[PDB]
Amino acid sequence: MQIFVKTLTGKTITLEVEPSDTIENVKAKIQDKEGIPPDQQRLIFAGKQLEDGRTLSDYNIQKESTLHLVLRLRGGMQIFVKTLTGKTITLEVEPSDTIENVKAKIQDKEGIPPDQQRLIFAGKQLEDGRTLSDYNIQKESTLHLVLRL
Amino acid sequence: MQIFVKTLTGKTITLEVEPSDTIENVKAKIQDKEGIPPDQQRLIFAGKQLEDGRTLSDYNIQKESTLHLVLRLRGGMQIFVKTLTGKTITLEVEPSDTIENVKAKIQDKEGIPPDQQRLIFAGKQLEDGRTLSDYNIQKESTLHLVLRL
Repeated sequence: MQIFVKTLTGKTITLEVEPSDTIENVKAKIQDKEGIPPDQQRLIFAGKQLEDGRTLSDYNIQKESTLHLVLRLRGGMQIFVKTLTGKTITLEVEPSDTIENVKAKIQDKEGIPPDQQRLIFAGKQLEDGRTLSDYNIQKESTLHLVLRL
Repeated sequence: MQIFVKTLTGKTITLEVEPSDTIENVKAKIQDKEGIPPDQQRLIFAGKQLEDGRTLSDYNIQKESTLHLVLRLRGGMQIFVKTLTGKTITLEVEPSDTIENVKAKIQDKEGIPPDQQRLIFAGKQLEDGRTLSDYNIQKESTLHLVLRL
């Protein structure tokens, strides 16, 4: 099926897709066609930011559906949140951001409830009320992300 | 004097301006050329989101400087911070951001050290560690900034 991805300037990317294709697959196509890194890409449909792990069918995206592409600026501090599946999530953050706030971003991006998230850094399970600075988390530091068992 | 406004797809818009032109006036020009409503526009320069009620000269924007045009956001909410002169600081923020983080953002936008900042909302001094939601701070709430030597 054919779908359209539009920037908020009206710049359009037309994609050949399958209902079982994932949002991550779509970002890969956008990178190959437009040269936009997947990390900068934010896809929106029906007012929701679309999670990489989900399929187009999961979001009820169908023939001739129009998705919105919002792009994230780099700017200052980035950190990596890394799964043991080998997925590396880039987050734009600030030193005074709390772990609670980071998990809220992960919930938005990946659909994981904050209470199910375990972030690990320096061998420690990170607590929600502390800042990145409190934990000495620096530019391009990596946090391990695993689920509660 | 001309300036550039660039989207993250690389589309560049060239504007005629004077140094006393306001950010609001720049957004209006962007709407005239691109059709993007000012409220969805976010202009980034020197690592800061630019305030509508300020001039180009206020930000040391010079001939053929480039501004980043980030579109809509998506995301959370705007709050206002009133200075002693009645001057408004507009911040993009999330419910789980802490007061400590709000002070950090004020530093980023105004160059005021966090240790010299006190924030007040509904007649109370706000603790650094608590979140905006914890203080019942919602969309377009106005905070008061009080500074100390």
